[PDB]
Amino acid sequence: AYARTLDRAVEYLLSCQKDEGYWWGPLLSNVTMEAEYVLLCHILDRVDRDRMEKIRRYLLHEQREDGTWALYPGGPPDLDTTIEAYVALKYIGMSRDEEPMQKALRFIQSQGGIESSRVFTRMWLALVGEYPWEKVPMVPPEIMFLGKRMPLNIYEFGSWARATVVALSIVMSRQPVFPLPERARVPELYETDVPPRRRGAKGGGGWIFDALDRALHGYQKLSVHPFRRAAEIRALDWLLERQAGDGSWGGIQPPWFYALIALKILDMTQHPAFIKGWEGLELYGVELDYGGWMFQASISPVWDTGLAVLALRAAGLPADHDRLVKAGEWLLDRQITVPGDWAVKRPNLKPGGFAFQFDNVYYPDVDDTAVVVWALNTLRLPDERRRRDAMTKGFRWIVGMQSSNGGWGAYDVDNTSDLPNHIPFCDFGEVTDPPSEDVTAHVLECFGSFGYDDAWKVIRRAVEYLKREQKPDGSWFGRWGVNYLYGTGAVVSALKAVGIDTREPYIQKALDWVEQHQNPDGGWGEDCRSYEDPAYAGKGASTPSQTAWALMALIAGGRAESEAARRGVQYLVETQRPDGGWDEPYYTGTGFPGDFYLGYTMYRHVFPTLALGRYKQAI
Ligand SMILES: CCCCCCCCCCCC[N+](C)(C)[O-]
Repeated sequence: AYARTLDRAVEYLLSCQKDEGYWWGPLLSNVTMEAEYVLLCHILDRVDRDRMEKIRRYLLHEQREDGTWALYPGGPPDLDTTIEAYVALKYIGMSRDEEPMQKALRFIQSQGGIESSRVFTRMWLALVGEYPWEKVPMVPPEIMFLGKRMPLNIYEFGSWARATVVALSIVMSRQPVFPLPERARVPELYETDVPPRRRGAKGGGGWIFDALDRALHGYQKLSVHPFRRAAEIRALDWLLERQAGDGSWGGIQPPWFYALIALKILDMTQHPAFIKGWEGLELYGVELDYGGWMFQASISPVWDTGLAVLALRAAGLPADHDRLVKAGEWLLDRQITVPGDWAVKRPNLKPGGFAFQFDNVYYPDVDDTAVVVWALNTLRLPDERRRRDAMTKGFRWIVGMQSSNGGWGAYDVDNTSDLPNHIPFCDFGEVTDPPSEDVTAHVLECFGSFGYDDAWKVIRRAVEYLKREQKPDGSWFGRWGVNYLYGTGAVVSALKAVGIDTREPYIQKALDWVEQHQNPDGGWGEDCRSYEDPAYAGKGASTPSQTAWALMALIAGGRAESEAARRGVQYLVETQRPDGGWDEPYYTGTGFPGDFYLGYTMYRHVFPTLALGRYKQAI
């Protein structure tokens, strides 16, 4: 039955591979990327009219009938996202009169106007002189002076947040303004009768920081500030030292964008870092077939390549397949062999991790590494001297990254500080990088592929962590992939890989939860709403990737013979395209739970292939 489905699936993945031997599907997010880009270009005084047009097209192609934009397809209207899209559009040429503009405006005013938007949106607007700097939370460059064990120091923030803070402290230290032309002003974002509903920190705000902020703004207006210029240079140096090979900062847009702004302010437009930073941007841009242009919040080549191999190997391809060889070779060259910000917690730990993007040496993440090491373990390459060596290096790196509670985070060890989640400034997404279930689940299966079982103390502690984290209904939270279906699928398959008896009470409870959520069509869906409302747990339209995850949960749980499993396969077989791939108009990717979602273009193809391959071998 599934046989032809597999063959087509396989020949399809092979056609998507590059000549260098890697897979690289685009990463889908939301309109703010390009809205802020537009804004960025204004500040930098480097506007390409042609580029603006392709962006104008994209913003419109993305706006829904109601005149709004969401964080994910099919999601509720987002104020922040809509406000920025509105401004970019107005800067481009659109007059407030036009249909798209009007409908947007209405929504914006009904939500409390500009005063109801997040700090970032207000800040971006402040940068262009459309909102008082004094009403934006201050981040002083002096934060650069706080030491390693001292509270609130930069190393208490998650990777993503860390660079963003440093870069922003320079910007806020100067409170610059790049006035929009009179034609692009947007005072209309203020015209509202609705009281502005303000959003606090990610977990409540203390009146102290509230007081502190006012003090900071007052200190900002003093004629002199000692050691200020010193802290600025500290921040500048920090950024100079940590720039990525592609010119970006962290391989993600926020810090990159702010860093570029920071250098502009400091007359460093003729400086090497700025140049590479600016020109490096193109690599992240994507030309859309309909005449549009989009910007990637980040890029997933290493991730995509890692999974594709696993999928293709599970599909049935041999370890020595000339194509997979091309991939394993590439992967090896991608291994980081120098210390990064994680070394601040592990100075004696020898580097050997892997990063998400092409060249991001200071920020390898466990999730990538765990997958890449595992994937490498399946292959049979010419120089197994370098293969065994690379695996060994990666393996020990992962082990050394384990956190206190027995689980793994993404970038740092024990980035569990609670303090940062209370600051006024932090009202958008995760600020710390604490351990998560999924990453731990992947790390576990990685070890498992090597033969290590429950006997090993490392793995034992890990399992203890998972068991304690299991939800009441026997499900597992999906941190990076779209919820419970993702989390559960990841964990269960891992438990099986480390010699755990799937017969267990808690493991069976997980499998039941899975079956009890299957859709009529025989597939599995989970809307991104499962982050806000618990009623949406494992509830949504069926998607190839999610169906496949839940399917893995069953295959690993010894339930491949189940009825549930049979309809699952059928779904994929039926919904598959003639070319070999699957469609997926929904996001099954998670950046920040509740605030930022992702569309991993490859998921819809890779997972079903992996899931299917695993099913065939289960016979
Ligand atoms: C707010 C936009 C910044 C992008 C959010 C970061 C996306 C990169 C995430 C790296 C983690 C990916 N993964 C699967 C390996 O865990």
